[PDB]
Amino acid sequence: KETAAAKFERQHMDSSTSAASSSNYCNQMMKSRNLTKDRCKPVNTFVHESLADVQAVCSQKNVACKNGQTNCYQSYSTMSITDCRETGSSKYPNCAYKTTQANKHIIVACEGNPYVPVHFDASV
Ligand SMILES: [Pt+2]
Ligand SMILES: [Pt+2]
Repeated sequence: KETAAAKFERQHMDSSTSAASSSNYCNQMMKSRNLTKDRCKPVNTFVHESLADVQAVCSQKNVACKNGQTNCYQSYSTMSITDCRETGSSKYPNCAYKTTQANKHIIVACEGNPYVPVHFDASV
């Protein structure tokens, strides 16, 4: 089975580029990462940074997670993310997404050894 670490990389890591190429980015990436397969995943953030820079967040500012757990970390620096958000008119199997590009702090949940992102909590 896929590790929580490996699932975080499939869902949230796009080291290819450094930002959204067009506004078809989400429609292609949500597809290529198997996020439109069972259902249309409604909201998903891709981080356009190196694995090393996103994993280092786990040594940065310790914060509460949305669920009340305290294994969350806020990045000290802003990071290049694409927010992917299903349109109101999107219907499975033809999933449609709005692509928003931004530079923001990420909050991730970390666990295991090595201590690495397992959950994308939010961008701030
Ligand atoms: Pt800031
Ligand atoms: Pt988890």
